[PDB]
Amino acid sequence: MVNPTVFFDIAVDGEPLGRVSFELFADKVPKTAENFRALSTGEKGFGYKGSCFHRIIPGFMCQGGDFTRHNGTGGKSIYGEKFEDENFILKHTGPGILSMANAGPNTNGSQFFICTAKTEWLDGKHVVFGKVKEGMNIVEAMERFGSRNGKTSKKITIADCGQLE
Ligand SMILES: CCOC(=O)CNC(=O)N(Cc1ccc(N)cc1)CC1CC1
Repeated sequence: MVNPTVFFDIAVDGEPLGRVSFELFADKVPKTAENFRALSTGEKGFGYKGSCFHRIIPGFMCQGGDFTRHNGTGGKSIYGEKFEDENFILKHTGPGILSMANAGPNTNGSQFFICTAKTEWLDGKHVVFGKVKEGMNIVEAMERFGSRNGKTSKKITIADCGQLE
């Protein structure tokens, strides 16, 4: 019944910054929600802990989840390397939207992005599966280490992650 909640504890070159928590819309995109949930707990023996936000563009989005190549060329899902676009019921309405990154139709893995602006042109192309619940102020703090081309001026990591009540 109830939508799961996950947290990232963010660090900036090793220094604790704060926590971001997310509602995962399991009621609408269960397969996509379950992937990100599992990768956040690490329960399949791999996932997000210790990985970085490799690409951050202020006034656009923070991208991470590439735990295999650390630079945006990698990652994998709990279902195999890639998995289908589940649906496009949810839209990119504004800051805080959590959505899957991809390389074409039906190429979801582990990489994800947190919107820091409305990104409506991604509607129907990237699967929206969650949203920031607490710690949008921490996402805005992160965003300040990004740049126009998305290279970060400091190393933004998920020092820890998991599932909350
Ligand atoms: C705002 C979200 O932007 C994207 O997902 C744009 N594309 C990527 O980030 N890619 C990187 C990527 C690679 C593998 C996966 N699973 C996801 C993204 C695709 C590159 C051109 C080939």
